[PDB]
Amino acid sequence: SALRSTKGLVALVTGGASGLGRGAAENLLKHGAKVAILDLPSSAGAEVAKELGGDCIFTPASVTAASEVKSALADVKKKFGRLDVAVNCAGIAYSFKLFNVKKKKLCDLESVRKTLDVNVMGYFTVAAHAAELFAENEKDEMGQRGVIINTASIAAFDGQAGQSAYSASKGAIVGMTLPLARDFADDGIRVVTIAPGIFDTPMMASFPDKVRNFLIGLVPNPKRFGVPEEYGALVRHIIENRYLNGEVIRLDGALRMPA
Amino acid sequence: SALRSTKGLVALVTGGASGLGRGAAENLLKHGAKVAILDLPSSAGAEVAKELGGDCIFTPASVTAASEVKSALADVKKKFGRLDVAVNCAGIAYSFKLFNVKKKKLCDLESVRKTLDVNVMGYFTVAAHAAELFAENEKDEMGQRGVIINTASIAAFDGQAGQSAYSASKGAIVGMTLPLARDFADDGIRVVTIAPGIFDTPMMASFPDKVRNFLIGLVPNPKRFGVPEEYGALVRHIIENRYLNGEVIRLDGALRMPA
Amino acid sequence: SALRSTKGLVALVTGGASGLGRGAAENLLKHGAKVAILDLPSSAGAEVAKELGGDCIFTPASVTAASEVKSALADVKKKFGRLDVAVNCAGIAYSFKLFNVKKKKLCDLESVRKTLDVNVMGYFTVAAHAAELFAENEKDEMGQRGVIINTASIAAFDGQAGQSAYSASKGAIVGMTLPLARDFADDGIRVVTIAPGIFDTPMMASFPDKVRNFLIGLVPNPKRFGVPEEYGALVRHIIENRYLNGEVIRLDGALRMPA
Amino acid sequence: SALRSTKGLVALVTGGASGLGRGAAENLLKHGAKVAILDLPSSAGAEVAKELGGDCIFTPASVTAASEVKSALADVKKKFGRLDVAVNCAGIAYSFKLFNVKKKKLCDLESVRKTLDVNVMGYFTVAAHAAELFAENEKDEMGQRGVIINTASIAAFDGQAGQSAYSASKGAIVGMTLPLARDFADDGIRVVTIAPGIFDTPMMASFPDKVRNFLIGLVPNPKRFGVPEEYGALVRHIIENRYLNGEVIRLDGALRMPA
Ligand SMILES: NC(=O)c1ccc[n+]([C@@H]2O[C@H](COP(=O)([O-])OP(=O)(O)OC[C@H]3O[C@@H](n4cnc5c(N)ncnc54)[C@H](O)[C@@H]3O)[C@@H](O)[C@H]2O)c1
Ligand SMILES: NC(=O)c1ccc[n+]([C@@H]2O[C@H](COP(=O)([O-])OP(=O)(O)OC[C@H]3O[C@@H](n4cnc5c(N)ncnc54)[C@H](O)[C@@H]3O)[C@@H](O)[C@H]2O)c1
Ligand SMILES: NC(=O)c1ccc[n+]([C@@H]2O[C@H](COP(=O)([O-])OP(=O)(O)OC[C@H]3O[C@@H](n4cnc5c(N)ncnc54)[C@H](O)[C@@H]3O)[C@@H](O)[C@H]2O)c1
Ligand SMILES: NC(=O)c1ccc[n+]([C@@H]2O[C@H](COP(=O)([O-])OP(=O)(O)OC[C@H]3O[C@@H](n4cnc5c(N)ncnc54)[C@H](O)[C@@H]3O)[C@@H](O)[C@H]2O)c1
Repeated sequence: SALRSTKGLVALVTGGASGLGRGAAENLLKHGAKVAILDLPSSAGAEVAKELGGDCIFTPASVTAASEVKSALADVKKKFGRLDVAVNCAGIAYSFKLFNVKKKKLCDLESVRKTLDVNVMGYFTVAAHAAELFAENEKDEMGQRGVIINTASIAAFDGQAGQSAYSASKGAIVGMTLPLARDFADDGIRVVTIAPGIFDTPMMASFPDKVRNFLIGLVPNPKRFGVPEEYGALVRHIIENRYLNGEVIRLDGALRMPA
Repeated sequence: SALRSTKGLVALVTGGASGLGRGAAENLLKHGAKVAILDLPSSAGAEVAKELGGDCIFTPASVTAASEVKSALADVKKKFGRLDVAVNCAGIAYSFKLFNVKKKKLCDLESVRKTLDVNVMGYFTVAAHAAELFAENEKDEMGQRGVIINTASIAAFDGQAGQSAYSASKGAIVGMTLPLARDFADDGIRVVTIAPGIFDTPMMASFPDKVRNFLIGLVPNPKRFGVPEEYGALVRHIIENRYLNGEVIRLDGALRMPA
Repeated sequence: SALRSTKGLVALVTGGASGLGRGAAENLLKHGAKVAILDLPSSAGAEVAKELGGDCIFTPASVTAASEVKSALADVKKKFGRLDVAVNCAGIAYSFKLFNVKKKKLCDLESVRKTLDVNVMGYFTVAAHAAELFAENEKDEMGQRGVIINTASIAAFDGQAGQSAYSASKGAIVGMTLPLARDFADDGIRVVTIAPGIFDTPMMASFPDKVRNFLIGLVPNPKRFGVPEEYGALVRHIIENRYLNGEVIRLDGALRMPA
Repeated sequence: SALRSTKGLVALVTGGASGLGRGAAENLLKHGAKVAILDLPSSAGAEVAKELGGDCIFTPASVTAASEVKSALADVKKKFGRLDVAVNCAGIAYSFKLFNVKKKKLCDLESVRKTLDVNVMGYFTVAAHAAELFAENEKDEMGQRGVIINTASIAAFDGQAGQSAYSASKGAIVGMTLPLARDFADDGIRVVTIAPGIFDTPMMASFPDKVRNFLIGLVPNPKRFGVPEEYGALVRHIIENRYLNGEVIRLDGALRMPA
C-alpha cells in the first residue's frame, strides 16, 4: 500500500491537554502512535497524559519560549528516540474591535501581540525545532522524514467582527503552509494545515446556551459543532497519505462565518 | 466513535473503469463497500468489475445522458438496495489555445462545449440522480442520507497555457460545491470536492518520458505523481469523517502548476 | 505615465443593452472610448446605442451562436477599425435545487446546460473572436494588443442554496482567467475577471421590496446594492493599468452570501 | 457620479518615503490629495516630502511604536484638519529557512518576530489609530468616514522557499481584511488589501542583474516588474470606488511565484 500505518510513529501535539490537541493525541494513541503532549504547566497535561497511558508523555513548555520548546523536544527524543509528526495546535482567541467608534476607545494592541506570539510565533518555534529532530531521521520508503500539521481556522477566511487579531494570526498560518512545504520539499518534511470550523472544546465553554444554539444554527451540515475526534481523524489521515502537502483543509460542516 | 466504517456502504463511482475512479472503487471495496462503477460501454468496465470481485458491478452509461444515468442508478438500487455515496470522477482533458496568434487560427469551440458537457453537465446529472436515491434513505445517527464527492483539479486554481477549457470545467466543479452542500444541508447530503494534482493514470499515458520527468520535477514533495490509491484513501476519509462538507481539498504534493 | 487613457480605445461589451454591461458601456463612452454593445435582437440594444451617441453602435448577436459573434466582431472592425477591449458581461441566472427532496422531483437539467451555454460558452466564443481581432493590432508601448475583462460573480465563491448551476458557470469563469492570461501572455492580451456582488440591475428587478431589503441588509458596507457605474469604473481601471492580469476582483461591499 | 474625486482627501501613507508607499503618495498628490508620509527618521522622508511639494508632510514614526503613530496622526490632524485614507505600506522582507537541514542549524526565530512586528503589528497599530481619526468625521453621502488600504503580497498565496515568515505576515494581512471591514461596516470605514507581485522598488535593489532577469522571466504579462505608479493608481481607485470593500486584489502581471 502507498498509505502507511500510524503504528509506531512518534507525534508531538502542542496544546494537547485540551480540546482539539487532546482529540489528536487520543486518535493517534488509539492507532498505535507514541504521543508527547506539549502544554502549559498550568494546564492539566500531566493528568491527561496519565489517563492516556504509557505511550503518552506530558512535556511542559510554553510555545512562546524557544528554550522551553527545545527542551520539551529533547525530552521527546530521550523518551521515544525520534519524532515523526508535529501537530501545531496551541492557540488563544480574543474578541475585540480595534477602535470602539461609539465610545471612542482604542483597543489594547498588546492583545494583538499576544495573539500573534502564541498563535504564530509558537507555530514557527515548534516547526523549527521539530524540523531539527526530523533531520535526524533517515528518509523512509517515500523519501519522508516528518510531517508538520498546523491548526489554522476558518477565521482565516471568514473572519467576523471582533476577530481581526485572531483572523490575522490564522491567516498567517495559512500563508506559511506552502513556503514551508517548499522549504522542506527535498528534505522530506511535509507541511499541511487544517482550518477547523466551530468545535466543541473549552475554547467555546464560556458561551451560554443561547450563543451555542445560535452558532449551531449557522452550521449547514452536520448541524452541530465538530467533535475533537473528527479533527484527530483528519490529522491522522494527513499523517497516513503522503500526497497531502502544502494545502489548507477546511473542516467545518460547510460553515461560512457570517457578518 | 464519530467516524463510521465504510463496510456495507454502497458507492457509485463514475469513471470507475480507469485511473482515479478505479482507485476509489478499489479502496472502498477493500474496506467493505459495495461499489458500482459507472463508465462507458467502450471502456474496460466489465472486465475491471470482474477483477474487483463480487461486491463490484459495472453499470454502463454516459454521464452526458440523463436517461442512462437514471437507468444505471436504478440498477445500483436493484442490486444493492440503496445508495450511500456518489463519486463524480469521469472527465476528459483537452489542450488548446482559443486563438493561435502566430498562425491566425481559431480553436474548435465545440471542444469547449464537450469539455463542459462531460466534466460539468455529467457531474450535475449524476448529482441530481444520486440525490434522488439518497432521498429514499432514512437519516442515520449523524442526520445524513448520502455524500457526493466531486473530482475537480488543481487546474481550477493553477490553470496552465492551453488549459482554459479544462480549467473552466474544473473551476465550475469548485463553484458548485458550496451551494450544493447548502442545497442539501437539511436533507443530510454532503458535497465535498477533491482537487488532484498530477496522478499516474491513463489520462497522462500519452506523454513521453521527457514530459513525465519534467512534470515530476515540478512536484515539490513527494517528488512523484500521485498514485490512485491516495485519491481513493481521501475519498474514503470524506465518506467516514462527516464534518467535511462544502470544501475543496487539494491533493497534489504541494504542486503549483507554473506558466 | 505608465497608466494609459481610455480615449480612442475600441471596446466591445456583451450584454451591453442592460445593467452592468450598459454601465461599462456608458463609463467607457464617457471617457472617450468607442463602444460596440453586443446583445440580443430582443434586447433594447438599438435604443440604448442611439441614446449613447455616435461613438456607440449596437451589434446584434447571441453569444451562444459563434457565427453571429463572428459577424458582430467583423462589424466592429468595419465601423471602428480595430478592437482594444472585450468585456464579457452577458449572462443569465436561474434558481433551482437539483432534486427537491421533500416533493421527490428532479430539476430540469437543461436549465444547467443553458446556464453553462450562455454564461461560459459565450465567454469562450467572445474571447476567441476578440483575440482574433486583437492579433491584428500592433503591440503598443507596453507590448499589449488587447484586454479581455470577464464578469463572474461572488456566487463563484459564496454560492447559495438554489444557485448551484449559476455558481458553477461563474466558477468556470474564475477558473479560465489565469490559463487564458497565460495563453496570451506573450501575445500581449491580458485577461482579468470582476466578481460583482449584488448590483441594482434588471436581473434583480423581479424581487419584491421585502427581498430587496433583505439583500441590502446583508451587504456590510456601503449598505446598498452596487450601482452599474461602479462596475464600469472598475472595468475602466483594468483597461488603464496594465499590471492587472490573471486576477479575479470581488466588487461587493464586503458581502459574503450566507447560507 | 458614484465615484468621488481624490481632490482634497487627506491620506496617510506609511512607508511613504520609498517604493510603493512613495508611489501611492505621488499618485494621490497629483490628483489633489493632501498626503502625509509616515516613515522612519532614518529614511529620506523629509527630502521626499520636500520633493513632493506643499501638499505633502513627513511625519516621522515607527509603526511598531503606538505612541509615535498616535503622535504622527495628531500631526496630520493639526496640519490638514481630518483624515480620509490610511495606506498601510511599510514592511520588511527576510529570506531564511527555519532549519537548514544540510548544515543542522536553526534559524534566528527573532527574525520571524520582527517580520510580524513591522508587517502585522504595525498595520494593526496604524489601523486602530486611523480609525480613531475617522470616527471624528461626519458620514459623507455614501455613509463613509474613511478607508484603510493594506499592502499584503502575493507571497500570502504563492510563498516561495525561504519566505515562510514573510508569507505568514502577508497572510496575516489577508486574514485581517474581512473582519476589519465587518468591524467598521456600520461606521463607514472600508478595509481593502492589495497583493502586489514584484515591483521595482528599493526592496529589490540588492538583487544582481541575473536575479532580476530571472524574476522578470517569471512574470507572464506585462513581462516586467510593476512600477510604483501602477500600485498608486490602484490605491486611488479603491479610494474613489466605494463598493470595493473586504477584498484582496492581486496586482502582479499574472505572476504565480513558483517552487
Ligand atoms: N475549537 C474551535 O472551535 C476552533 C476553531 C478554529 C480553530 N481552532 C484552533 O484550534 C486550536 C485548538 O483549539 P482548542 O479548541 O483545542 O482550544 P483549547 O482552549 O481547548 O486548547 C488550547 C490549548 O492550548 C494551550 N496553550 C495556550 N497557550 C499556550 C502556550 N503558550 N504554550 C503551550 N500551550 C499553550 C492551552 O493550555 C490549551 O490546552 C487553536 O489553535 C485554535 O485557534 C479552534
Ligand atoms: N490524472 C490526473 O493527473 C488528474 C489530475 C487532475 C484532475 N483529474 C481528474 O480526475 C478525474 C479522473 O481522471 P483519470 O485520471 O482517472 O482519467 P482516466 O482517463 O484514467 O479515467 C477517466 C474515465 O472516465 C470515463 N469517462 C469519460 N467520459 C465518460 C462519459 N461520458 N461517461 C462515463 N464515463 C466517462 C472514461 O471511460 C475513463 O475510464 C477526471 O475528472 C480528471 O479531470 C485527473
Ligand atoms: N447584477 C448582479 O447583481 C450580478 C451579480 C454578480 C454577477 N453578475 C453578472 O453580471 C453580468 C451582467 O448582469 P446584469 O445585472 O447586467 O444582468 P442584466 O439582465 O441586466 O443584463 C444581461 C444582459 O445579457 C443579455 N444576454 C442574455 N443572453 C444573451 C445572449 N445569448 N447573447 C447576448 N446577450 C445576451 C441580455 O439581453 C441582457 O441585456 C452577468 O454575467 C451576471 O451573471 C450580476
Ligand atoms: N516591492 C515588491 O516587489 C513588493 C511586492 C510584494 C509586496 N510588497 C509590499 O509592499 C510594501 C512596500 O514595500 P516597498 O517595495 O515599497 O519597499 P521599500 O523598502 O522600498 O519601502 C518600505 C519602506 O518602509 C519603511 N519602514 C520600514 N520599517 C518601518 C517602520 N518600523 N516604521 C515606519 N516605516 C518603516 C522603510 O523606511 C521604507 O521606506 C511592503 O509592505 C512590502 O511587503 C512589495
